[PDB]
Amino acid sequence: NLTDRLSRTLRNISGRGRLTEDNVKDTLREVRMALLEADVALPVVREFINRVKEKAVGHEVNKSLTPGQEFVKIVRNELVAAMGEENQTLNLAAQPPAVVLMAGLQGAGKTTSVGKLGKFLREKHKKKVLVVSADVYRPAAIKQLETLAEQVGVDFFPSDVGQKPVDIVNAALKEAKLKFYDVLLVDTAGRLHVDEAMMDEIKQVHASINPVETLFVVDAMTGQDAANTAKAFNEALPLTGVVLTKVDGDARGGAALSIRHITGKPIKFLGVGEKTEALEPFHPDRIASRILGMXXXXXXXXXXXXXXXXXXXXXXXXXXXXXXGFDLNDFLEQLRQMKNMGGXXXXXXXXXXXXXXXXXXXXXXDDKVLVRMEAIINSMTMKERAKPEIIKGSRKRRIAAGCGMQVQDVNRLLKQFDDMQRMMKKMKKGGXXXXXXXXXXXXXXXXXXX
RNA sequence: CCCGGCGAGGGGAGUGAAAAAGAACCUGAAACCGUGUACGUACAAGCAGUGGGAGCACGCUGGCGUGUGACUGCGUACC
Ligand SMILES: Nc1nc2c(ncn2[C@@H]2O[C@H](COP(=O)(O)OP(=O)(O)NP(=O)(O)O)[C@@H](O)[C@H]2O)c(=O)[nH]1
Ligand SMILES: [Mg+2]
Ligand SMILES: [Mg+2]
Ligand SMILES: [Mg+2]
Ligand SMILES: [Mg+2]
Ligand SMILES: [Mg+2]
Ligand SMILES: [Mg+2]
Ligand SMILES: [Mg+2]
Ligand SMILES: [Mg+2]
Ligand SMILES: [Mg+2]
Ligand SMILES: [Mg+2]
Ligand SMILES: [Mg+2]
Ligand SMILES: [Mg+2]
Ligand SMILES: [Mg+2]
Ligand SMILES: [Mg+2]
Ligand SMILES: [Mg+2]
Ligand SMILES: [Mg+2]
Ligand SMILES: [Mg+2]
Ligand SMILES: [Mg+2]
Repeated sequence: NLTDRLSRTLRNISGRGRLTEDNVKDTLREVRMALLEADVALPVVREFINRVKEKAVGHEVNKSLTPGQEFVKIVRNELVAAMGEENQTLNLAAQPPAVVLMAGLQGAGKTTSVGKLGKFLREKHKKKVLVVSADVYRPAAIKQLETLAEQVGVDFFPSDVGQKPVDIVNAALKEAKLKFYDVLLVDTAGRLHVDEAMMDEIKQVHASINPVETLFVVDAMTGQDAANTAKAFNEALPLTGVVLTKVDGDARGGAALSIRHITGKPIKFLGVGEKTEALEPFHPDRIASRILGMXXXXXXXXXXXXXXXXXXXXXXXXXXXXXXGFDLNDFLEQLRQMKNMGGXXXXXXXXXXXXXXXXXXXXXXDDKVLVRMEAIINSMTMKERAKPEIIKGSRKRRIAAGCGMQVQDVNRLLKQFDDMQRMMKKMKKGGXXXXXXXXXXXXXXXXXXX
């Protein structure tokens, strides 16, 4: 949670006019102690913050002379170029065959990441995927891959602990070339970088498969040893890329920076939940912005994921509002669809303009509130949903009693639907550019918060 | 919380000693306007009361108060 420390830091800087180099210094020190609190590659903390120090001395901006915009912009863009220079769109280069391996320390997230890639590339590539587990060591690891593969709808190549990993992956590659697959995901056992028999074993594995891609998997909570791990794995194995996992934790995962300092290999993907859908393309703009608290890249990516899962359902709510007008039917459809894409952190990060006025500790529980709405509007007869104005006291007693909640809550939800009804009408009558530009941010006077 | 137009206003709830203290806010008079009950009034002439007076209603403990006042004597405001 750098944003607590980095917020006091870079926000402190963004206050003071024509800042002395001393609070510049102190702020750098707090970024250092902040990344030190994040257990990111402590020597690489020192290096990074020395770089930020040298960069932050002589900048001038006519737009706004504020040095805090300079520290925020510098820390951002510098973490950006050090983390691979805005590589989101690029990802991995696809050839008609592709063979990718997942390697790294015990428990970093390799098996999970393999299935995430499977799902993601299954969606984007429109092609066929085969996966295989080279892990004969961890109990039930193969079964884990089989389960994940069955869940993501990806062909699974069987293997058991009684075999040799080389023979297994050789068989897998053979079957794959025979059955005309393209993307191949090979999940390997977790291993210490200082374990020679294992590292040799998978040097042999790589030698047998001849992969186009070797991906090192990093827990974002990985410590100072990262630079030592990445190098080791890059010296024997050598890796062509990096995946950074568990970024949904408060760990800042700048260890990958060390990993990208030694290796020089791009970081392709951000693991952002425990679910298969949780593979994101990595992007330094997104991780650095995510740290800083306000983001333009993650705003366009969460509005484009919301718009992708909600396209046919907002066109279903727009067709029913074209025929019967806006009802609790079109609203309820909006509710279930809205509950399926639901998350709060990907929503507040999309809007920096509203988060500048309100506390960043603001959270509505979407899983709670949304499903509550679905439930309450599941307690209405179809006439009350298509004709909401007839909902009365006894009706709200009935609705409140049906879902096992309070009448006040139902009042609140019908209030919400009232506001969204109005908004639907205002959107209907006015031109899109006028209705979007005429929205007012009200202060009861320019004096703030009152 | 409820009725209503996401109104006006209201009704519960809650604060308070008190909300017939609710911002159209201490006390809250008269004129003026009403809802409710008793009595009288649709063959009756006039400064509208006063003297007499039947009945009816309500209080009391067969009488005493209270309201009303059918019917008749006298009766043309104040400055
Ligand atoms: N929250 C979260 N959990 C993740 C992410 N990626 C992996 N995990 C989780 O981390 C745990 C370890 O993952 P696993 O795939 O077994 O890692 P592995 O590197 O294959 N382990 P091994 O070295 O034993 O083979 C699993 O619980 C899994 O669900 C992530 O991006 N976010
Ligand atoms: Mg594994
Ligand atoms: Mg009101
Ligand atoms: Mg009280
Ligand atoms: Mg008054
Ligand atoms: Mg007083
Ligand atoms: Mg008063
Ligand atoms: Mg009064
Ligand atoms: Mg009065
Ligand atoms: Mg006659
Ligand atoms: Mg008569
Ligand atoms: Mg007359
Ligand atoms: Mg008398
Ligand atoms: Mg009596
Ligand atoms: Mg008497
Ligand atoms: Mg009497
Ligand atoms: Mg008389
Ligand atoms: Mg006289
Ligand atoms: Mg006369």
